[PDB]
Amino acid sequence: ERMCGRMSDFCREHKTTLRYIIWGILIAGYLALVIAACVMNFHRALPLFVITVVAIFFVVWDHLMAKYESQIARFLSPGQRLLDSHWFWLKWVIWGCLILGVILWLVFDTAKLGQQQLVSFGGLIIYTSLTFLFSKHPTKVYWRPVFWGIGLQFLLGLLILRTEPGFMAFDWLGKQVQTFLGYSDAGASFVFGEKYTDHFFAFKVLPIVIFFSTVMSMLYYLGLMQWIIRKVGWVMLVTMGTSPVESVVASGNIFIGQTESPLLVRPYLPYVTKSELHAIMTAGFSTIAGSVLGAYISFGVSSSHLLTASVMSAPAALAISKLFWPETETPKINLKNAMKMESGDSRNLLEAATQGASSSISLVANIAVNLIAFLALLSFMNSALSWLGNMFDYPQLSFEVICSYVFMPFAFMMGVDWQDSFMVAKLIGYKTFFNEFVAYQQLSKLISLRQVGGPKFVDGVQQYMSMRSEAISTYALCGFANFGSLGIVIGGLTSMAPSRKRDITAGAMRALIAGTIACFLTACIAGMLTNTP
Amino acid sequence: ERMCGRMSDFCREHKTTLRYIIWGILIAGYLALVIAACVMNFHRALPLFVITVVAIFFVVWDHLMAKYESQIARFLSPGQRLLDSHWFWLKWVIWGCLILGVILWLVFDTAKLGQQQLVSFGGLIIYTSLTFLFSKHPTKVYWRPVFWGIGLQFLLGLLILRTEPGFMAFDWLGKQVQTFLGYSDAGASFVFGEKYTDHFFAFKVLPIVIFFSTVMSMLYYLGLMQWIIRKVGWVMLVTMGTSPVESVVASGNIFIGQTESPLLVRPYLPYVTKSELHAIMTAGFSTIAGSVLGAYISFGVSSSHLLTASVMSAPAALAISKLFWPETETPKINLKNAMKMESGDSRNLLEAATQGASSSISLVANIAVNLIAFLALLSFMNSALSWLGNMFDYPQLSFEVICSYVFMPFAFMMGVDWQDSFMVAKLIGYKTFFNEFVAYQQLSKLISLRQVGGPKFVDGVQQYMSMRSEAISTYALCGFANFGSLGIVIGGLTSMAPSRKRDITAGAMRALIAGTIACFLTACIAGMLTNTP
Amino acid sequence: ERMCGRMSDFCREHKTTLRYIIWGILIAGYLALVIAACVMNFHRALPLFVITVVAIFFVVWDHLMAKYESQIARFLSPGQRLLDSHWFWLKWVIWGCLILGVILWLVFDTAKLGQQQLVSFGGLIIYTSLTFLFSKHPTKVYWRPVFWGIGLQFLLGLLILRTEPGFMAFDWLGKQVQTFLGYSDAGASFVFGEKYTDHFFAFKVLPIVIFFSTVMSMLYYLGLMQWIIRKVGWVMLVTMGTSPVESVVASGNIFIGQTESPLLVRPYLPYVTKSELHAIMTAGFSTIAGSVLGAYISFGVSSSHLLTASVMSAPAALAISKLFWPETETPKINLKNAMKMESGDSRNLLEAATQGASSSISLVANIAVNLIAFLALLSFMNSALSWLGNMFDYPQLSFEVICSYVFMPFAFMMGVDWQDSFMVAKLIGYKTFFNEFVAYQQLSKLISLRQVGGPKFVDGVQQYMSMRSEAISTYALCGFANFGSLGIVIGGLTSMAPSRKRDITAGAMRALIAGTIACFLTACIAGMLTNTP
Ligand SMILES: N#C[C@@]1(c2ccc3c(N)ncnn23)O[C@H](CO)[C@@H](O)[C@H]1O
Repeated sequence: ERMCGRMSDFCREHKTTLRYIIWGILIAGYLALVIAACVMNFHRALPLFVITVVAIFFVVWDHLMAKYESQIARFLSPGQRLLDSHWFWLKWVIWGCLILGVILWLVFDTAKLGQQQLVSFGGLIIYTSLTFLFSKHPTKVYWRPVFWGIGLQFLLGLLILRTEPGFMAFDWLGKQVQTFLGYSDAGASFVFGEKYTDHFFAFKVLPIVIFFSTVMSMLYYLGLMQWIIRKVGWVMLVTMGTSPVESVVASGNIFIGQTESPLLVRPYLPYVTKSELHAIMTAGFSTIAGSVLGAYISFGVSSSHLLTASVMSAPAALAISKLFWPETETPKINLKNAMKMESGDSRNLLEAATQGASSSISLVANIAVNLIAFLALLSFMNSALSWLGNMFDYPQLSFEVICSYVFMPFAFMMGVDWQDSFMVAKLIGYKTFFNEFVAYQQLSKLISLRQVGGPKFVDGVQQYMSMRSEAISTYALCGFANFGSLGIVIGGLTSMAPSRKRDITAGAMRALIAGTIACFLTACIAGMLTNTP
Repeated sequence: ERMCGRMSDFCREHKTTLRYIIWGILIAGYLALVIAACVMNFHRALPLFVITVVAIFFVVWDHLMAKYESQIARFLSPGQRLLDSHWFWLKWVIWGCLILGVILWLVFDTAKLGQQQLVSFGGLIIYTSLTFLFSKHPTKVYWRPVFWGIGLQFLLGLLILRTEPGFMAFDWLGKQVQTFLGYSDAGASFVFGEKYTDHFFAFKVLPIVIFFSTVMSMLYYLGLMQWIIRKVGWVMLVTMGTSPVESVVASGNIFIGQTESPLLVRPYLPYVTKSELHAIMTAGFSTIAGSVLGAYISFGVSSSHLLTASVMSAPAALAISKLFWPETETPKINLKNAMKMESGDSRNLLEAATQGASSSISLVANIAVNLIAFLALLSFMNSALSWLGNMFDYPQLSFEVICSYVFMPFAFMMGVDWQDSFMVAKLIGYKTFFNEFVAYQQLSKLISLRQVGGPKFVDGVQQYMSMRSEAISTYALCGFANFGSLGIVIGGLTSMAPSRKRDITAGAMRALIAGTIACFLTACIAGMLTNTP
Repeated sequence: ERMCGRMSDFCREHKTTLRYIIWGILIAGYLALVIAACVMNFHRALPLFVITVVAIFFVVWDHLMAKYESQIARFLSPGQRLLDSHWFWLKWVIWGCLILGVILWLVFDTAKLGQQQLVSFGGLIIYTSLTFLFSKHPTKVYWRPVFWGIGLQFLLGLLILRTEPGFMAFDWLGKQVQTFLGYSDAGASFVFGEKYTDHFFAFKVLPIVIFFSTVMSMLYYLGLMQWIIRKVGWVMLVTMGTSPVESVVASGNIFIGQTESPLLVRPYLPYVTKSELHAIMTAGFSTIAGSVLGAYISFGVSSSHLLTASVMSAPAALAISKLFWPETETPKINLKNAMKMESGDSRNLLEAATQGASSSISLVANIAVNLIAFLALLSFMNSALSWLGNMFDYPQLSFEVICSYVFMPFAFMMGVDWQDSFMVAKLIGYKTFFNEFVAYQQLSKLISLRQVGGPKFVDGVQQYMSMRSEAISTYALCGFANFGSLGIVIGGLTSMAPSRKRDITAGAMRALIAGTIACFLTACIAGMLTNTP
């Protein structure tokens, strides 16, 4: 086998150049395809050219930052020194300018829009005051992260809701997801036949969850998700000054679920402080996964609003966590350790797809079993309350009626008008007690009722609410927080970090309340930026 | 934060009085609601008043027993001493009176009712004799528990089947469960659509199991189930003189499945004796779980009879366990240890509901798969026996035909008339060989056929049986005793108590036979108390 | 209890004779039934008589071989010595005779049949040459197993495809399975109602898998499967000279899935060599399981061809494993250790049935979820490729179009004609990239399209292929070899043998390629033996 030996020696001698040449040939072929498509027709091939240009730009940027980090840091250093030297007097000027800008924006936009947006701003202030008053360590509050998170939320709201470029970009991004969720019909029709639409939810919606889980697993294998998570987490860390671990987990929670987000920093969980653990739990409670976004879109909820709320939740979660439970210890983990995210054990893309598919079985089973149990309990409770109510000549007593009054003040502070606050209170109660699926189902019912165009009041009962109220409800309901998800979170986090069982249990309720408050703050900003039609 | 410190000091100083005052205010509000409902209309608010009165009575009784236990015991002591002093001669008088009462009841009721009830009594005697003859230690039999269990069964049968108060109470209780099982339709319609009735069993019956599991978990969290179990177990322990652990497990098995009832005494399992272990297994085999009651009621089986058999099974299970495998060791566990039941790790009611919901997944999956496999095996066996039978010009040979003859003597001793004994034998075989679900499905088929009113014989084949025979079959079929559950029972019990693997395996078959015999004894009593229409 | 003591003493004294007498009485009863059936009518009772005769013959044969092994070996020894003495010169005569026979068969059959069978033979030669060239140790090849496996495949093909007895036997065997898979409808109708056919795959096909899993578990409990596996494994071991462990695992893989076949030799896995491990993995990848045979038959794939491919795969798998990764170590395990197969922990037949039923839950769930995910990914990829293709005025670009050209050379070497090679390439790609379920679904689509009789070309697109091409595709697609199962295979094998994790990972890809090559070799033989209609 002399030929085999010679071939092996050749491969060993120049292994690096051979694979590099192969990759270069593949890249050249792709570029040739792109240029040929552009030559044949440019308007038709524009999106491919844009994607290629942005990919090349990001690759070059990443390479340059990796290679010239020290030089750039040294070049930036003198400016930082001068700014530190002049900061003692420049801070007052900067703060005064920011306050003046806030006042001018309020006076010239919010007052023009109407009273409800001013009420939204007041509700944001009140939620922040309430969070501060019931803080774990009111005297140890570091105010930089809170104001920076609120400012980042406000900037995102202005960019996405008050500008044509951002509005078009997010409308397009939402429209793409609707196209993407339709592909699961191919599998659903085969597995469940052409009559799979006879049982809409079980045989059409859950397959969307399965497909999205599979796609998320494939993306995680490809490493794009860690790239985006690192970008957003670095932005938050440099702006808000938060710890690398909590910043990374908050950025990840935008896409990944509550129970699978901490796995990004699993090795370092035992050494985190109490504040970081509370922030991790708050971020988990304040966002929704990407697996269960197609399910919400299928009901009829706006995709653009869901994406915007998911993006805005992370800074809100971090700010509310820092205000509610400020840091009183020294963080141990560093940026390099936090940013490295151990990828899963998948040998190839198809194995990653199969692993993502397999994991969805438990998720889709629980999603249906919990819904069955909660809807049965709701029907039983409504019947029991009607039975009790009839003894006072009030057989209309129900869970919805009680929620309409208990949670109305929370909806009013978010900027919902008086009439629609009682309807939003019912959704708030549904989310708080059972889960977000039950609340989004009712929200989709109301959206469809409005879109039909029928009478708004029948026998004195309001049938649907305004579109701004619907948007505010969508922002408020975008989370994983409910009184029934505390046990699974505690169990999973203890399983990842058994030594920290005592600490995990202590802050879980505060993290859940912080998540709800962060969702309400995002809803407050959305309400204060939207206009009354 | 001086105000925060002062508030914390105030809370710490008088924590006990603050929560007590809050609870008192809640109780006062509830009482105000009840009295207002009664004032506005009394006949309409009667059940609420009754529930409040019984709850207050039980709370006061429990408090008094807890506080004045020593005083009551001391007050009772002299009477016990006098009774012990005179017992050597009073025992013959008491036993003679009981025997005379039994004879008088037989002569003046059973003979009047007909021959079949005398046959039921003879079958009860024969089953007890057979249990004694094949006993593990025939010379070590303690006869108090056997006679006390039989007497308690007879008293329960007289109270429930032969008196208007008990009959009305149990009919009402059964009717309430039928209303309760309808609530799962709310979840079933949403998850599976409005066409969920196109697949009746999978999309309507199993959700009832899920909802019942959720409700049972919520009740166990609330602690009412332990209260009722403790009451019934104390009654049995004081009457039959059984060990606290076995009494508690028998009482619990009325509501809880065989595989979860032992969890009530999990810490003390390693120290139980062989007789207690056999009694635990017999009780598990002799009763059903509350989660599957809804499916049986949905098939069409009488709810009142199911509840009565479930209640009567526990004393029968304990008596048959004690007779078949009497105690030859010294029990180690005491009443206080047996009665304390470590509750689950649920932080709030909604978490308990979600945990109950999640557990039901495997239950329903196993039920569906087992039914599919058993029905396919039944069809294959029937086809194979028809193929074999045709070689003797008897192509009618089938599993049902063989069962009609093999198990007919067991049905006849239970008091079923000659014609219907062969039909009950088929149900007995179905239960013995596959499970109680198929036997109850066939029983529901027969009940529906009778209720239609069609011809009783078509081409010489009997289509349905009498209602007394149906009741006797319902009593006989109430149990999880089948050859296929021996493996799972042994696995679960060994998992709870690994050290006792050798002992668990030894008595499992005897416990299964004891459970079947206990079910047959309950059927015998039901038959001897029912009348021929 | 003197009577009980005497009975126990009697039972202990003559335990062996009592059970032997009972078994003899049962056997006498069975023989009486058989003889009576034969007397009443012989033609009607013929199959029962045949089954009884074959069972008696096999029992007597097994007893004689067990009892007289040493005597038979000694009697055979002198002939072996003479053959060894004369082998140095007789080997050339034997090899020349075999080569002449091969040449004569080629010239007088293959040339007559047509060019395509000669191309199949050339493809077999090319596949063997390619396997040799890329071998792990090309200089350590032991050529006995390769030639013996190829000869055994050729003999099986001649017996089953070129003789009336074998053809009738295998057609009958396939027809029996079609009858057997119909029994699951009894359970499916009850669990899913009479409308279970509204969702054909989920509510009719998976229950077949459940029933087949249950039947396989019952057979494994009964010990017939080990009997057959031992017979086939001894045949392969004596002919090919393979190690006992690899022979036993290859024989078992004919009926058992890749993930459960190694459990037959679980205790001895840690001491196997690298070559044996590679052979185990190749055998697992080169065959299908009996649980999924029913689904494939339900789709419309020929049952006889599936059975023949499953039988032929084992020698092909072993030969390709030995050629690709030859043995360079000393095997430690012996025949006696390999042949003993520790049975499962099932106390009775019904418990075995329930355990087989329970295991099927994850199998069917994973099948359904993987199918949904793969079909959704296929639809998304087809849409993306159409979007990319339209930029070159070729919107017809698709995954199928690319596969039709990428894998066409593999199909052509198997003997498929030029036109149908492109269609077989699509099925090859489907199997390689997602699984064998989708490829078989497409094959059933094509088979139905051919069986309808419509036009073969519509607008220049071929609709269906010849029946010989369908048979070759059926042979080629019989295997669990796909990129997505590498992870689960490695995980399961490491779980069984944690110490061998490093060795398991190294050879998994080579074992998958060897399995694919073995499937292609079986397809090559099937093509070279079939005729063009
Ligand atoms: N279980 C679950 C959940 C869910 C949805 C999506 C996920 C996910 N990606 N990872 C873990 N959980 N998860 O369903 C409820 C309603 O949507 C929620 O409260 C979650 O508890």
